[PDB]
Amino acid sequence: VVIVGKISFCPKDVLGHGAEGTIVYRGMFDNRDVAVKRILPECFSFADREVQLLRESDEHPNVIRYFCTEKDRQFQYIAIELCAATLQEYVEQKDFAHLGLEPITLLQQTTSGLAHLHSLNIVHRDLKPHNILISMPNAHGKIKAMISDFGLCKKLVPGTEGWIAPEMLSPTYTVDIFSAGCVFYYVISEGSHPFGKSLQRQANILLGACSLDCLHPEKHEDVIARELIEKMIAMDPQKRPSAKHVLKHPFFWSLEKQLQFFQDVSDRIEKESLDGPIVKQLERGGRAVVKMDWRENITVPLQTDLRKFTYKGGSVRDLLRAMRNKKHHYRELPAEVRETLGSLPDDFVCYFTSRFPHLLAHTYRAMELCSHERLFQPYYFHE
Ligand SMILES: Nc1ncnc2c1ncn2[C@@H]1O[C@H](COP(=O)(O)OP(=O)(O)O)[C@@H](O)[C@H]1O
Ligand SMILES: [Mg+2]
Repeated sequence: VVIVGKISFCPKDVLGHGAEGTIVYRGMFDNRDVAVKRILPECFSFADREVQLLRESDEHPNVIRYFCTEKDRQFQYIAIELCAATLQEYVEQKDFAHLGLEPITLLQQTTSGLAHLHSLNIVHRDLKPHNILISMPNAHGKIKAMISDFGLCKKLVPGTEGWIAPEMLSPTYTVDIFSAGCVFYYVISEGSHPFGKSLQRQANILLGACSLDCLHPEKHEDVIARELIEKMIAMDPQKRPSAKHVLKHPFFWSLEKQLQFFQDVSDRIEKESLDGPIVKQLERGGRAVVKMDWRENITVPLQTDLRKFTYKGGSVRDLLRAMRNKKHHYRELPAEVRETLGSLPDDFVCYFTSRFPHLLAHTYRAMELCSHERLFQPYYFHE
């Protein structure tokens, strides 16, 4: 039972082995079970200024706490919040086993805690499933996720092979957005990686061989995620969105927010002269996005109801107008129409996004021109 004041741990409790002889044990900092990580000061150097700066500010729940740091002759000891497992176990675990923590909100917690570091000009520099940790259930048993191992520098490239941004091997906050983008695909894909093989993933990162198979081209849910992930893992770091940019993405929106975006967009475009820059950018994509005539791809009850009062059919703007029209007037529509559409907001928005998978992603990119406006502030980062 080793004791280095104030930290207390016992061997044979080892939670896991790290890199460069790093070992983590189950131990107790004060009255409370903690995870004690033993590192070799010749290998890893602990950053005291970064840990202190984080401790002196408001603590983010999705960033892990470093309780104490103690040194003995041979080693350097660090105490961190004892956790149940890592993100790998979460992904490998069965869907029912997640204990109420959903994958999207998990990625949100990760990205939020990552933005909290970046707000302090702290770059994690190693981000990966093992450094994303799953908390132990609290009381009632709710669990969160916490990014961990930040503020550890390898003495003489930082990070773990396969999660390292290409420019580091070829640092600012965009290194973490790259690793996050790989983690994002890892969680969604249920274990797959943007670069498939473990041995050649880092090699593929350097030459940009990334491939996303698990995201279907025809599925709205997957098209939204695809557009977000590919920007994060983009080879050119200046094209990668910030942490707060990611949190505003449609990937994190609820269904009513998705429908609310479609409504708020239609009102702005109303209100826009055709050939104008906003409407021209919106109508650029499709054509294909709207599936030629969209009136052909919607159920017959809606087709007939639309015969009353002229919709283009090759226009995304007209399609957005029709969706806003049926939502505001939903109570007025015949029970045949309301049956094939609602309930609202959920089954209603899914009616259009399922039939037009690129509609939300397409509309979102075209409408970035309004990102600065006060009405679209919920949908975009105003900077
Ligand atoms: N706070 C913690 N609570 C429980 N287990 C942990 C904690 N931190 C790390 N571990 C375990 O230690 C192992 C290695 O950790 P670490 O030394 O950070 O190397 P790695 O980069 O592989 O995570 C992981 O597989 C993980 O299961
Ligand atoms: Mg770790």
